[PDB]
Amino acid sequence: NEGMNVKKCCKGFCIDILKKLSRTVKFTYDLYLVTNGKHGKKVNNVWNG
Repeated sequence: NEGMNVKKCCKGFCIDILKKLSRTVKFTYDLYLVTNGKHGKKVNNVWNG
């Protein structure tokens, strides 16, 4: 279970909201992609996703 760091493009309503937030707060942003899960649930008292 070893991958890489391939660079892609993420677009959508959430991306537009994040861009507006960055423009208003005037601070930059670095965004990742979740690989462990989709949303995350408490399993073995450990949060994932």
